[PDB]
Amino acid sequence: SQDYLSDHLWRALNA
Repeated sequence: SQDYLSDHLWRALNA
């Protein structure tokens, strides 16, 4: 889930 976390987080901050 770390990959996911890194994923959705990046986008959640950018968008």
